[PDB]
Amino acid sequence: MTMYATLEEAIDAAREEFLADNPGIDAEDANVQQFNAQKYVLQDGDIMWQVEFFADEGEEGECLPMLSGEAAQSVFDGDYDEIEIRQEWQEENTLHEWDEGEFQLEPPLDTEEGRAAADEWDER
Repeated sequence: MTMYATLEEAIDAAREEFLADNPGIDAEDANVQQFNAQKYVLQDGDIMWQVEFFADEGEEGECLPMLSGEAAQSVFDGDYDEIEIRQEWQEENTLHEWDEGEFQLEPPLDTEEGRAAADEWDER
């Protein structure tokens, strides 16, 4: 539940913020091969999402594991086709569209809405 600006944004921001804390951790020093992304928001979809990386391909990120290897590392570098990954981006960790109470769905929209302490829908 770390909302960024947009789908196109978070990928560039995640690589950027990481380097912002420690420059050179890309293929220069660490083998950061991973593509991790997750986003939880209510029905409106609020086009944003979270992106994460780790430095050993095959480890675990708290997101949707898509790419692993030098291609995911180039994602850390910033050399990636967002037009490719976004247009075939998987709704697996993308957000959920509720109903008007007509259908029963998972716990609250994100987690600040209680998390297993409420049943919030989107009636609109």
